[PDB]
Amino acid sequence: SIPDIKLSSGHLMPSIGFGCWKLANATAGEQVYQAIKAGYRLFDGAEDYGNEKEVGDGVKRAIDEGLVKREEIFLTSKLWNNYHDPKNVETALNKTLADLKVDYVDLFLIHFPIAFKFVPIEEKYPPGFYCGDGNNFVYEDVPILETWKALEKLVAAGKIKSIGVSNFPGALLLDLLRGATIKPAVLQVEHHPYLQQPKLIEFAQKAGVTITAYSSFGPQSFVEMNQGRALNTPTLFAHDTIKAIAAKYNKTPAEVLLRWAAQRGIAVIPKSNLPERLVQNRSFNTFDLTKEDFEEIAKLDIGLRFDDPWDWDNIPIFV
Amino acid sequence: SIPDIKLSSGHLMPSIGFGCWKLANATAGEQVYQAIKAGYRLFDGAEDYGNEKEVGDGVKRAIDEGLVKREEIFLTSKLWNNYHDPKNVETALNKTLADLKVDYVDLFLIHFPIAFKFVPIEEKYPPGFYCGDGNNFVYEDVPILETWKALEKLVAAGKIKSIGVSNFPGALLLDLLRGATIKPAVLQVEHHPYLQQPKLIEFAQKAGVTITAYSSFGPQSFVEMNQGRALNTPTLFAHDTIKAIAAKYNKTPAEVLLRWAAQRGIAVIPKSNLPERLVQNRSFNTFDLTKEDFEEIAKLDIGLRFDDPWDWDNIPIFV
Ligand SMILES: NC(=O)c1ccc[n+]([C@@H]2O[C@H](COP(=O)([O-])OP(=O)(O)OC[C@H]3O[C@@H](n4cnc5c(N)ncnc54)[C@H](O)[C@@H]3O)[C@@H](O)[C@H]2O)c1
Ligand SMILES: NC(=O)c1ccc[n+]([C@@H]2O[C@H](COP(=O)([O-])OP(=O)(O)OC[C@H]3O[C@@H](n4cnc5c(N)ncnc54)[C@H](O)[C@@H]3O)[C@@H](O)[C@H]2O)c1
Repeated sequence: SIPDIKLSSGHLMPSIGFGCWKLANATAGEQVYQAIKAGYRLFDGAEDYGNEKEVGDGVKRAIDEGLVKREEIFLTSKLWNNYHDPKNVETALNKTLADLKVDYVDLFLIHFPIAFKFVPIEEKYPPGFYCGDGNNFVYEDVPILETWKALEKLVAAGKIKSIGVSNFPGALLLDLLRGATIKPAVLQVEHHPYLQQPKLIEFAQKAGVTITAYSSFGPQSFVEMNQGRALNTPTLFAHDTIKAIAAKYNKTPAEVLLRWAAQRGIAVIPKSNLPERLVQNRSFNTFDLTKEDFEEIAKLDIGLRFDDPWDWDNIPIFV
Repeated sequence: SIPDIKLSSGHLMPSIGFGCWKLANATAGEQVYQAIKAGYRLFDGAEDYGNEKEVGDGVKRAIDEGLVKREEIFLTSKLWNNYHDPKNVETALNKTLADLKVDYVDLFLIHFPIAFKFVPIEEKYPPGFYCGDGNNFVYEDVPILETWKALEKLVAAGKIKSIGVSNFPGALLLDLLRGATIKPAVLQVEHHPYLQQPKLIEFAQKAGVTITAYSSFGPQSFVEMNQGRALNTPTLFAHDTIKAIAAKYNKTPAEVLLRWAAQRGIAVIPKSNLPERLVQNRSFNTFDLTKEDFEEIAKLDIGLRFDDPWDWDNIPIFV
């Protein structure tokens, strides 16, 4: 039932996944197990999320029960910022493999086009914004391409099946494509009615790069983090344009918001933190939006970005 | 006096210059010669402007009459998109040198973070959007850093005093800073009240990069090219906010638009096509805008971009 998308690398990636950011450590395993029982097969995780050991427990538990085999589960992870230097890339990937308890991850992405100064894993893991000097941010001179080549070597070594990037603007992705032997199979960016970036999406899809949207419900996710910007933003669930389209097809606003992406070939990985949501978030491909619908939603685009490195330390990623 | 800006390369750069774009070949020489007579010292040129040979005639004549010495003239040039591949960098720079009839250029900029397929000089010069296959665009897989390194070597050979980039968004600039040995001394971008990109300016300036603004008069220059977008945009010269501020200080809208940038440490290179504009465009530093003025002008920022590769061939530079 859940459509697969064929990546430029030859492997299939489910179009509907399970988000693991801010997935509580104490219940991470159980939630992953339930998601697997509910039908999810792609798990979008990350070194920075700090819950890979658990995500691993969930997947292993399902595998041990015979519900699924390793090849049926699609595991996505992300290289955190302190590990861009080539000499530390495999190290970080190993930590990820050890925590997830597997021989390979299906998708590994450069989490951010930012290079924090390396912090040994034994000193602090996950490091988050720590750069080895108290609260200060510290960076290291590592061009993306260097990190990317380190990743290509790891694909040949069999530790990764497909590699990609996250939070990359158009210019950066274009340049990376000039030096890449293995083309980034995936581009994972914040995508929702308030931040549509139609041109970025067009370029990437045309280049054969698969788009995975994150924070498909816009401000919601950051509201849960008490972020001021998100709090001051009218929810997409209660937006007049969204409710209308929802009523028209007798669907829920949440279903329209996910369909809006899916129908354009964009993979989604919603955070389903309630049994009911687990079902809701993978059964929305039951209707089609019309051109008129898309034009109406396209109007909501105001370039409102909630996940912005500029907020951390004025990093110019999206300026 | 036109104050100078000490570049990170250590060399001084006139904070006000003479734009050479669209400067006709038949009169380019005379115009530059006159600008020199009127006090201008920086001349922003470009291989793509197709008039470097004439810009040289103007300076040579000024030198021959003893009006100035080579040391006193600041010549800026830009490496066009078909010459990114390293081996073509020195040939292109040389054609610029022979054309300008000088031994070195004070500033050489990567014109665009776009690498067009090389086209021999003798086949067409300047090539513009010509890529060697009729009207089709063809590109080269040459990462920015490859080109950048090619430029650094030329600085060592004493053929360029300072190097920099033009039309580089934030992410891309940050990534070059990681691979650059010689940091980009300059960043030249479209900059006017309709496209302020304040964060880009802030980041660049804090990284020690100098900002050179172009199209300081908004849609004006592109209105003189019959560009749809420019013609359907209220000129900054008539705009209520500028008009009011200009009236307040008994200055023309052009003086207000130029001071808006200069006061913020940004270099300007207006195109003075008339004897009076020539003078005025270099005598506007006679008043300061107030905090309130900046606040009012800041409201004009709608991120309206006139020079966009997206229009050429949907090149994702600014998306
Ligand atoms: N690479 C990155 O930079 C990055 C950044 C953010 C998120 N992600 C990934 O994408 C995932 C999804 O993004 P997100 O975590 O911000 O959350 P989201 O946007 O998917 O959902 C946010 C919130 O809305 C609620 N919600 C979910 N489904 C709902 C439904 N059907 N009805 C009503 N409310 C519902 C939940 O409370 C949830 O916490 C993450 O778990 C993570 O894996 C990646
Ligand atoms: N690197 C790049 O990508 C790039 C792109 C465009 C321009 N540039 C450079 O920067 C310069 C500025 O850009 P531009 O020439 O497009 O536009 P501009 O802002 O210099 O001026 C645009 C037009 O307004 C008029 N104008 C000039 N001074 C005036 C005054 N005092 N009062 C009223 N009208 C006036 C002229 O007719 C002129 O053609 C160029 O000459 C060129 O050297 C660089």
